Amino acid sequence: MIIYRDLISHDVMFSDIYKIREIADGLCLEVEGKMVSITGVDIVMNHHLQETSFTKEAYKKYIKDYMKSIKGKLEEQRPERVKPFMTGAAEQIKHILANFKNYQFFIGENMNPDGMVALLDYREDGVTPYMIFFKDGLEMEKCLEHH
Repeated sequence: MIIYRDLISHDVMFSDIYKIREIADGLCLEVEGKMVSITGVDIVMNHHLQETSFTKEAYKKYIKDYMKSIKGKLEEQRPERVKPFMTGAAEQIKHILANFKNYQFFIGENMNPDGMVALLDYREDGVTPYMIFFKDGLEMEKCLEHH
C-alpha cells in the first residue's frame, strides 16, 4: 500500500485507504475523511496529526518559509516542479487567505513547525470532512510483504 509522508518532517500524513482527489491543476491532494467517535476525523486520529493554530499574519510568515523550503527540495529531486509549484502555491495562498476562517490546521506527529500544515474543511453538506495537502510537499512510500 501507499503511505504519504511530509517531505520535510518525515511524518506520515495519510495512506491510500482514503478517497484521494488531485485538485488545483495537480498542486494539491484532497483527502476525504470520516467523522468518527472520542469525536474527531479519522485521518487526524489514525495518523496522529496534531491540531495547531495561526493568526492570518503568522500563517503568511510560515507559508513563505514553507514555500522556499519545498522549492529547495524540488530543485534537487524534481526540478520540473519548481515553476508549477511556485505559481500554483502563490495562487493557492490567496484562496486560503480569502476563506481563512473556514480552515483548521494540522501538522504531523513530531510537530515540526517547518513541516506541512494540512487544511481541514467540510463539504457542501457541512458534515463531511476533507483535508488539503500540497502534492509537492509529499513523498510516497510503498509497503510490501517481507521475509
